Formats: sequence, C-alpha cells, structure tokens
Amino acid sequence: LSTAILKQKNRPNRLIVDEAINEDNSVVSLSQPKMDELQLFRGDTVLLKGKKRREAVCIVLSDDTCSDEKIRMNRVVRNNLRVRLGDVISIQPCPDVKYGKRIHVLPIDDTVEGITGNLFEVYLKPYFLEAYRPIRKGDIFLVRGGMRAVEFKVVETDPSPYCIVAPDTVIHCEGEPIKREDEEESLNEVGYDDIGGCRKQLAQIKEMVELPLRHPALFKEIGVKPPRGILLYGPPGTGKTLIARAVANETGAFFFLINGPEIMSKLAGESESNLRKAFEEAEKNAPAIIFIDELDAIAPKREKTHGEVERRIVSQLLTLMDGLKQRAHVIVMAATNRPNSIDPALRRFGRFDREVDIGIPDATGRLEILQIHTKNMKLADDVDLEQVANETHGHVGADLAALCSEAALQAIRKKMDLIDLEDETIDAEVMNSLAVTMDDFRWALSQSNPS
Amino acid sequence: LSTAILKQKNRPNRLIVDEAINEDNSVVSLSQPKMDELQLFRGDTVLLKGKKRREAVCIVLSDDTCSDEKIRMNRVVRNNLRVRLGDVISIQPCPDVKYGKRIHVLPIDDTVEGITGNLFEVYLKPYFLEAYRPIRKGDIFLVRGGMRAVEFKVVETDPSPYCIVAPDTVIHCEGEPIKREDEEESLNEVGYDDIGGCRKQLAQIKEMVELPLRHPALFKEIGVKPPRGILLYGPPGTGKTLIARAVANETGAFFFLINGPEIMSKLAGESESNLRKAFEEAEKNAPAIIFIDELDAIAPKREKTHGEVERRIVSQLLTLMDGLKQRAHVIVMAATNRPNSIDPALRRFGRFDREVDIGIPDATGRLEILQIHTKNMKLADDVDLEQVANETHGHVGADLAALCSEAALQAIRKKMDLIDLEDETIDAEVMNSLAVTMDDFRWALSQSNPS
Ligand SMILES: Nc1ncnc2c1ncn2[C@@H]1O[C@H](COP(=O)(O)OP(=O)(O)OP(O)(O)=S)[C@@H](O)[C@H]1O
Ligand SMILES: Nc1ncnc2c1ncn2[C@@H]1O[C@H](COP(=O)(O)OP(=O)(O)OP(O)(O)=S)[C@@H](O)[C@H]1O
Ligand SMILES: [Mg+2]
Ligand SMILES: [Mg+2]
Repeated sequence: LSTAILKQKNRPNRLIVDEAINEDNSVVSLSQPKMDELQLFRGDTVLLKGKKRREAVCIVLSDDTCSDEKIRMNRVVRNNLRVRLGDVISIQPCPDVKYGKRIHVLPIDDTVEGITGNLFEVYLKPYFLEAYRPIRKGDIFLVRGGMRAVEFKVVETDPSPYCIVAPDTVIHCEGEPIKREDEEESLNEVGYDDIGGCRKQLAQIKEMVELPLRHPALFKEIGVKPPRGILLYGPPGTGKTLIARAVANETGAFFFLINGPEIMSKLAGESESNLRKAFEEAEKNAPAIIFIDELDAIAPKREKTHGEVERRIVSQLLTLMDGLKQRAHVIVMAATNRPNSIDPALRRFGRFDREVDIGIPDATGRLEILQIHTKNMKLADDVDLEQVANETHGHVGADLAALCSEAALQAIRKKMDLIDLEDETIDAEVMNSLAVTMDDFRWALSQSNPS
Repeated sequence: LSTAILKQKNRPNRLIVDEAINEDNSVVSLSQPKMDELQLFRGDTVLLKGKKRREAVCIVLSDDTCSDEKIRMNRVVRNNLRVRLGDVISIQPCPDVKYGKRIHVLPIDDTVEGITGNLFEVYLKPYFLEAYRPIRKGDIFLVRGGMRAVEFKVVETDPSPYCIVAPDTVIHCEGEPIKREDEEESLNEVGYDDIGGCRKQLAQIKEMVELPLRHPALFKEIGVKPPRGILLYGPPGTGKTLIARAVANETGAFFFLINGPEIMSKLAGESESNLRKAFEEAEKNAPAIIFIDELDAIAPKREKTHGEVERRIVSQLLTLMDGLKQRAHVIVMAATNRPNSIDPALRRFGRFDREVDIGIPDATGRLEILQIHTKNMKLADDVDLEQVANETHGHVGADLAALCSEAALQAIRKKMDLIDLEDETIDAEVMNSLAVTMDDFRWALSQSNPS
C-alpha cells in the first residue's frame, strides 16, 4: 500500500529461472510461444540482468519442455547472474555486439593445483573453437578438458564489456591465478535482499536516491526539485553501514564512499583534499551517490568542538554540500548513531534535510534477519527461528548476528573433546556431522546482552 | 562443560614422562606393546613435542621395564622439551631427516671457567664419533669429558632445524660462550601453565584466537565468521600482560606486540607509521595475532581527548581494524584495566566486539597462583599455602607476587646480623641454610595491601 515501490511487476520479459536441459554455458532455453512475443529469433545473442546489477550474455534457443514465463540456464549462468533457481530476470535483445579483438582470462587457483601442460590448448582452444561465444567482463565459466574441469574468470575484454569470441580473437591467459577467496567475497557482497526488517526505510531510500537519479523527469514534469542530502540514523548496529554496502552494489549510479574515521586519520589538509577530491570525482562521473559513513566523526558541533583543523572540515564540507549545482545529479547520503551531536547547520534545508530513522526491529524483523544470517549455516531440523525471534526482544541486527556466531561456537564446542587443538588436520567425518542444534541456540540465548 | 577445549584427550601417542633408565641424551624408552601400536621400529629417529612449542629429536628403543602409556627420557631431554616428570608429550615419526652438512655449537659460560685445551677434541669429537645423533637447533645438551661435564647449545644447523650428525658433518664451536643468564630467562619464558585462576578465560582465548587460526574450516563448514577483535579487561594487575606473554610464546601464529605507552612516546606521525607497519607486518605473515597492551593509552574517547595528533591515532587505528579483509586471518587482541574510557567506536560490532573479563581470583585461584610463584623458591616444610590462600582475600596475581617477594626479604632479613652489607662475598653455608619459613609469610601477610 505504501510498500508499493517494492512489489515488482508482471512484465513481458520477466522470466523465472528454471534448471537447464541443454547443458552449455552460452545457452538459454525459452518457450517458442514466448520467443515470438519478444521478437526473438533462434541463435540471437541476448542480454540478461540479474541481481546486484549483475549481467550475463548468452545465445537463445527454443525449448519444447520450457514454460512460457520460465527460462532455463545452467549453474554457471545462474552464478554470473547471482540468482538461485526460482528467481526472476530481465531478458533483452543485444543486437549490436561486436566481434572480439582480444581477451584476457585467468584460471582460479584451487582449480589448477597439478599439471599446467598448456591451459589454452587443453581447455580454452577447444571450448572456443568455431563457437562464436558471447562473453562479458567478469564472467566466471567452467571448462572440462579430459581429466579435469577448470574455472576461468574473464579479466579483460576488447571491446569492454562484451564481445563475441570469433576465430580472429587473440586469447591471452598468462598471469597469476585468481584467488578463490576473493571471488568468494565477490559472490557474498551484500544485496538489498541481505538486509532485514527495513522494508519501510528501504522504500524511502529508493524513493529519494535511486528514483531521482533513474527517472529525473518525473520531478521535472511535476515541477519539484528532489532532495540531495539523506541522513540515516539509528541506535548502534542497525545495518546503516550494511545499507551503505547494498546501495553501492545495487545502485545504477557511480558510487563514492567516505569513512569519517578514515578521513580524520589523514594529515591536516590531507583530509580537505580528499573531501574535495570525492565531491569532484562524483560530479565528474554523475549521476552519483556520495556516501559518508560515521558522519558524526567529521561533523561535530563546530561550537562544541575543540581542534582548529577540526572546525575547518565542518566548514569545508558545508561549502561542498552547498556548492552542488542543480544540474549535478549527485545525492549525498550519510549515517550516524548519534544524530544529535552533528552540527545543525548540516541539517538545514538543502543540505541533509531528509532523515531515515533505522530503528530497532520488531518481532518479524528479527525473524527476517535470523533467516538472512542462517541462510548459509548448518542447522539441525529441530531449530525453530520463530522461537528465537520471539525470545530476542530488544536485539538488533548486530545482536542477532552475534547470537548466531555464539551458538555456532557452542556447536563447535560440543565436538571439542573429540578434537584436540594440536592436530594437524580434523577427522573428516566429524566435520560433516557438525550442525547448530536448537539447544546450541538456547545456550547462546542464555548469554545474550543489551544493544 | 564449557571448559571442554582445555581437557586434553587420551590419544595413541600422548605418553607420560617417566625417568630414564638408559642415560643417553639421544635416547627415549618405550614399551614394546606401544612401539608396535605406533608402527615404530627400533633405532628409528622420532620427533617429540613438549610445552611452549618446544621440540626434541631422538632415537627410539624398547624398554621392558617401561609402561605402555609412559616414556623415558633423561633430564637433558626433559629440559629441551620444557617438561617436568609426570607431564605428557607427543611422539611422532620423523622419517625424512637429512644428514648434517655443518653445525655451529657454543658452550655455556659458567661451564667452561678453567682449561680450554680443545673443546672439540676432549668433548664434542667423542660424544659424536660414529654416533649418528639427531639434534635440533636450540638444543642444550651435556657432555662429560674426563674431569668435567660441559653444556653446549646448538646455535645453528645446516639443514635447519634438524639434521643427523654423521662423520661427514663439519663441526664449528668457535665463538663467545653463551651466557647462562640468557638461557635461564629462556627456560623461564611464560607458558600457559604459568597463569593461575583463569581456566574459564584461558578457555575463551584459545576458543577465540588459537582455534579460529589453527582450524579455520570448522567455521567455514558451519558457515560462520570468527570474531577478529578480543578485548581483555580487569582490575589492575590480573595477568592481562601476563597472558599477552604466554600467548606469544605458546601460539602457533606470527605474533606482533604493540605497547600503548610505547606507541605514544613516538614523535607525531612516527606512531602512525608504526601502527600501519604493525598491521602490514601481520598481514604479510598471516595467520597472525596483533596484541595491543594498555589499549586505553592510545584509544581514549575521541570526544573527551584533548590533543590533535591524539585523535588522529584513534581514527588511524579504527581505519586499520576496519581495513582487515576477510581472507586476512588476523585476530587483534588487546587489554586495559580501564575499559570504560576507551572510545566506544572501537567496541562496535566487527571491531573489539568480544570481551574477556579477567577478574579478581577466588580462594582456589590464589592457591593456584601461590603455587606457580613458589615453584622455584626455597620454602620450609612448615609452609602451608592453603592457609595463605584463605588469608589473602581480595588479592590479585600481582598482590600475591608482592607478598612472596616480601616474605623472601623477611627471610633474607633474618640472616642480616650474620651478614654485613660490606663483605665482598657471602658465607657459603648460610646461603644454603636460607629458606622462607611460614613465619616469614605471616609477616608479609601482616603488611599486605588493597589491589
Ligand atoms: N537490518 C539488518 N539486516 C541484516 N543484518 C544486519 C542488520 N543490521 C545489522 N546487521 C548485521 O550486523 C552487522 C553490523 O551492521 P552495521 O551496518 O555495521 O551496523 P551500523 O548500523 O552501521 O552500526 P554503527 O552505527 O556504525 S555502531 C552487519 O554486517 C550485519 O551482518
Ligand atoms: N593470573 C596470574 N597468575 C600468575 N601470576 C600473575 C597473575 N596475575 C598477575 N600475576 C603476577 O603479577 C605480575 C603483573 O601482572 P600483569 O600481567 O603485568 O598485570 P596486568 O593485568 O597487565 O596489570 P595492568 O592492568 O597492566 S596495571 C605478573 O608478572 C605475574 O608475575
Ligand atoms: Mg556503521
Ligand atoms: Mg599490563
């Protein structure tokens, strides 16, 4: 009703992700009745939009066994789009794709332990030979070559970001293997889905940041100026910084992050350069979102603040906030857990003149969060999160995370007589037996604390 | 029950140290019934793990008189392993030992006062001749040669850290004699055993620091992220720094120490370099433990702190704490006796978000400590520590240490009419007569003070 901006719409080309029949990386299945509706001929190269602004490039074919409003893609494709089976994507005609000049691709470290021989010969040459594949920068794809299957990451393409791999395409694969861990972190980067119990506020954010930038005309037409300063506040630990993350990954804009405590670590005047440098960068690449985390760290009350360089920064900032031209297309977001200590001049109209309170979560919010956290944890069947939710009154996001971490330990703890700290490696059986029992939670619960 | 991680396990090759029958440095006794269980043939060269990460290398033989789950070793071996008779060790097959290229060994100063003649000839040559001994770097071993017995320290081996001494091995013993005192300090280096009345906390430390680093997979498997900031706090003098010591010596990890008061003694900016330098060192050598002693000295409340360079450091640190990547494998530990004066931003989730309170010890704790202290003191038989323990209410670790030091003096005091300060040397008889009577304690006790 007021959460309207969130419920996404039934549209011609929003299709649910079904498991693939055809097993090929560059292939996507569609019902014939659909392919026509979207004016899509066979072997056409298409563009796919996923989550967290991830993109994939594929070739399209008709599947008899595929529902109209469903689409098949393998796990490699589900990965680049960052979607689980049952999620929904945008399909779009990608007609002007150019042939590939040169591509640079590296293998993942934990998929090459063993023989080198020749990676191009054994793996890449055949996978690409006479295939004419579409690929995007930052695609991770798997190639089987006789005895092994190896994962490769598309480091660079000419032309960026996408090209077709033709016979003329020079393929470079020399370099240091990509580290798995980094690419683990990359998958794990926070989306909107990863924040819980903030629907109301999430709405406002999109309404004040995402919307004014994606569709500036709605405001033009109606004849009003969008606000340009948004200040999130909340009792400590409520996913303010966490939202900072989501937006960066999720937003269509050029994003620049500023960390109060990090600014203030610089030499006198070194900070003023960085402060300008940020605002200049943002203008140069507009539309942009500048985000200031822990604002209070750089904007105490000038009157009540002791150091001299210290006031200069509040002044320095104020100036920049004000120095933003209308045509600039920059929204400054920021966040504190102590709003009242921030110099009031910054909350004057035309500066940070919009607030999003990010309060304690209620019963269902806790349940939401608990779900988001445990989504990759090993839990016993006897674990009831609704219970936890109810028993966790006054917890916030960070309190809950802690709770989970604690029970997890307690679980690990129950294996601690079976294991000695000294051992070089752990008995592989027990490892698999390990799970967080509901009892583990009740222990963690018995230990919990105020926010 | 929650101290589970501490109780060590019955295992195939955890054997109790029994006094040796065979008197040789390179020899270890085992029951035949055991030797088989561990697939260990006679004259095999084995690896032995002691306390505080000490290691010894020996040759193994069967003893008829030796219990299955016991092992015999002489005092020289008990010394390199840093164990008293009745302690327990790891025995491990050491199969790939290489022959010794060159070894450098020096004698101990207070074991060579007198004739030189030739140390190699009289002592080393025979002890090694046709023996094929296993030795480790940092072994101290004793050699008898006619009239005298001399102690040698293995300064360097090629290949490090262990090699077999064959006839081909070139032996260098030229140099300045090792100073006894240094090697006294070395034996005395604080282990875990040296801290008393903290079992509960000692547990949490291992649980939070040693465990996440030694076995990162338990958390991976269960799908939780270990915490990376641990803050120890306690009323002054409760072995916070003392634990700092233990961990350094005891840990598997690369360890880097930071002393608040020592950081703050540096020129402006000269501290910031060191702070980074430390965090960089730790990343470079991960897995690592960075330890910050007297944290409050560098992290007062930014709001409540006066100097400018002074806030810059709190900011500087915060940044680094945050700048720690997931893949980094670094746990930051720190300690204060004034937790409440530390800037709260540092106790936010994902920074120092775990506390270990190191509190006053109870009756038995005191008794524990009193034992640990007096372990190398000359005490009369009439001395009842249980008494002391009961009478010392409200004392902490440092209070007790003081007490002992005070009674010791009182004891020395009782010899003070027999002795004049002026004398060049002390009557050697009285020296031996000296011991701390229980009365001495009752005096010290009568003088004691609040913490
Ligand atoms: N609303 C939420 N949904 C899901 N997880 C959350 C939420 N809030 C906090 N968390 C978890 O707790 C961690 C800390 O949250 P942050 O966003 O750093 O808190 P914060 O509100 O920025 O705290 P301050 O004000 O800087 S002390 C996050 O990394 C999440 O894992
Ligand atoms: N738990 C303990 N077990 C054994 N000895 C202790 C213990 N606590 C203190 N001591 C002795 O007292 C000395 C001082 O202890 P420290 O570890 O320096 O105290 P601390 O807790 O670091 O004090 P602060 O907070 O820096 S004033 C140590 O060197 C020990 O000899
Ligand atoms: Mg934050
Ligand atoms: Mg101390």
